[PDB]
Amino acid sequence: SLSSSLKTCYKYLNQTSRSFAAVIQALDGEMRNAVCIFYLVLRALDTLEDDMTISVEKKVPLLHNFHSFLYQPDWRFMESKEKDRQVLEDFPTISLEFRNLAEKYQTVIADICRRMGIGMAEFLDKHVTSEQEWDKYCHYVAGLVGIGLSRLFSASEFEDPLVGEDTERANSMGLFLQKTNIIRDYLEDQQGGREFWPQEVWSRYVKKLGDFAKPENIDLAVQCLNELITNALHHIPDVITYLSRLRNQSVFNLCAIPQVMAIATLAACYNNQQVFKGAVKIRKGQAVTLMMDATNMPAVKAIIYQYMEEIYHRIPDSDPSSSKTRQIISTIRTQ
Ligand SMILES: CC(C)=CCC/C(C)=C/CC/C(C)=C/[C@@H]1[C@@H](COP(=O)(O)OP(=O)(O)O)[C@]1(C)CC/C=C(\C)CCC=C(C)C
Ligand SMILES: [Mg+2]
Repeated sequence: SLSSSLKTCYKYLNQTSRSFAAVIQALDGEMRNAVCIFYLVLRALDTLEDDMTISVEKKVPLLHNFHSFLYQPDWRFMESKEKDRQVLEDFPTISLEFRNLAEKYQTVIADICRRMGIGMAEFLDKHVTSEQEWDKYCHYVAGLVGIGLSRLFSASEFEDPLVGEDTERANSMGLFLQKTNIIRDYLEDQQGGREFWPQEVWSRYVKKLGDFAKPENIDLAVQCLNELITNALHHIPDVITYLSRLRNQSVFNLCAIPQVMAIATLAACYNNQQVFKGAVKIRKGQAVTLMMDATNMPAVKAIIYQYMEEIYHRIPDSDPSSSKTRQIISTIRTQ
């Protein structure tokens, strides 16, 4: 029943997505293929953005015109050294199945691809300075994914136009997972020469971001860690609002599960010295387990509050963000 090229696409999905493979495949009807392809295209775009062997000069055009390659049946890329390179090397298969989608899905995917590429290109020439610039970077690489996902949910008509139209809530959905991964991946990123923590934040603690890796700076490092976590917690009211509107079970599970996995990650990272020594880059099993039964808003809220409580009771009174952290948590609780 499934074509060869589509089986391959779902193959690539399972190979490359630790976080989304199962939920994508459980999607109802015409959403499944559309979101699968959306994933694969963005994975290909990211595989380009992240490859450091590709010079800025060559990368810029690639990121700018990546959206147009979807409509070039022959287009592939063979120069990648990245682990996920096969999506670029077999891009024609992916772009084939992309062109097999209804126009309404293609237009969304292409638009998000164009916008993301322009954004990723813009950050090749700069660091993340301010918190606003942090939000801007996250918007380009993650915010727009939630915005695109939401426009696909609306286009399909399983969800109301509001889901696709409330771009702020969809953006926050994207921002929360991306801040979470950035916070969690400090060391891995430092060791690979990538820096994502906003300078205006860490510069109040140390002179170079890599200094958080020095044992003598652990206490300052954890302070900065708690400040950034606290900034990310601010997206949770919006996540609640967004998850509260979803009508379709499959869509609700797709959106809810990664948000809750991220919340468990943050709680595991709060005031945790070990962030600076490596990574819990494996889903929290307590969270996976709780989410098996959490198919509705009141169950998801209960899990959120529980994790928020876990952070709340561990806040040091001496930590300089201690007030803000308690404050956002209290807001979440009453949303
Ligand atoms: C289309 C689809 C699901 C995904 C496409 C994702 C791709 C490839 C984007 C290209 C840039 C990248 C890479 C961004 C980072 C993803 C890493 O997750 P992760 O856990 O590391 O995966 P795994 O661990 O399995 O390797 C990220 C954090 C953004 C996820 C933002 C979402 C999902 C919007 C939520 C909003 C609503 C639900 C409104
Ligand atoms: Mg990237």
